Amino acid sequence: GLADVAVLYSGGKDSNYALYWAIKNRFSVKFLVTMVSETINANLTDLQARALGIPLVKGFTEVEDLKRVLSGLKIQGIVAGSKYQRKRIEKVAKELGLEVYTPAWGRDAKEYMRELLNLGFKIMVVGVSAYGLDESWLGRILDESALEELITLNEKYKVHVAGEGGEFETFVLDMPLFKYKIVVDKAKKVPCTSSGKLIIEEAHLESKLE
Amino acid sequence: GLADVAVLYSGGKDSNYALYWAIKNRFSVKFLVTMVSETINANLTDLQARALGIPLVKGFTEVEDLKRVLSGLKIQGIVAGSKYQRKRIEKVAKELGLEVYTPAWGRDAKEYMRELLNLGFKIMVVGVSAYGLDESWLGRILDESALEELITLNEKYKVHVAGEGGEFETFVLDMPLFKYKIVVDKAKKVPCTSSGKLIIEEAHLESKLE
Repeated sequence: GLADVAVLYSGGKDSNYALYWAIKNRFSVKFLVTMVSETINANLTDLQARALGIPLVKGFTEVEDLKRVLSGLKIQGIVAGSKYQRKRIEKVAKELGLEVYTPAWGRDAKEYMRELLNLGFKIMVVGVSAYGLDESWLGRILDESALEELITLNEKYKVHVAGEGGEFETFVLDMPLFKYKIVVDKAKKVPCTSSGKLIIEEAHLESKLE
Repeated sequence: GLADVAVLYSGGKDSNYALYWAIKNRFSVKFLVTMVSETINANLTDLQARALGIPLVKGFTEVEDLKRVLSGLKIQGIVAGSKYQRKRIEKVAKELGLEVYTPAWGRDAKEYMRELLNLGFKIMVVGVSAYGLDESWLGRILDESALEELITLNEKYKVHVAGEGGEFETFVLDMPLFKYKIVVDKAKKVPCTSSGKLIIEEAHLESKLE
């Protein structure tokens, strides 16, 4: 009634952490909200929404568009997953008279990443844009072993261990809240620079006993 | 402000007609709502939502689930596309204190279908479940020629010219309101009975100059 909120869901580790945080903090998540600007590679959050059972609202566009979509939802606040993007979301939250939560902000990278692993988050690298991360990273799962490598790479090339700054993009395949697990069947990964993306061609949900 | 509504969108001719009717009647369509029960063949309405530019809300399940999703939207009514399904939607509309519009109801089949053609609706048969409609129908576009055949088939096997009763299912590829046209690139159509479905494997949007 007064704990009603929408979660800004991009399908990555931060969107999913913001979702987990919201539920564990007694918030009532009415909707996951994803914005799309001008295949299953585009409906990945849909796949996750199904696994979650939480209604997904999709808007199309970039700031005004989001505001307009949120304004049509009966919520008291929104949970968000750059450093100024924060204020851009606080701007719309204030203009719409909504509370804004950013559970994933000043958290220490190393600690943050370790917490996602203990919580049972299964994360896959879907994009890389940093020197010291060849295409080999595209498609790998982030486990304790992977985190250690990111820590090392950090102590050399100073790459953020949480991908902060476009270092790398992620997609959550599984989490305690997912009623279903996501499995990637076909993927195409596409270097002078250090730009690279993983295109999920085929994927499906597998029932979990929870 | 008081003309705010959601459209029950299944992606067929009736959902799209209900959308067209709503817009032309000065209604403010805040959301298209699709329910999914337990590839692009599942996100077809997403493809249409993109072509339309109208936010799409997806719920998961069947009547309670819909009610719960609608209750989280700031709308004054809903526009709907069996004969008792009507009352099932009027039931949730009343319980949620919302107006209910069914622009596609007592309309004469022949007239209705002819009106969709003049309005510029490009419709493809995606399912068939009636004697007198072999697999050949699966995937064909409904033009004046096709309507005439449905009229003939009606004057013989008495098959509804609008598919009323599971006769056939449809998917709108284009309409005056679509900013983009939908094109099917790959499709797989799957007879002792008369059951048959068309599975759209690959499709894309092509820009329109409007």
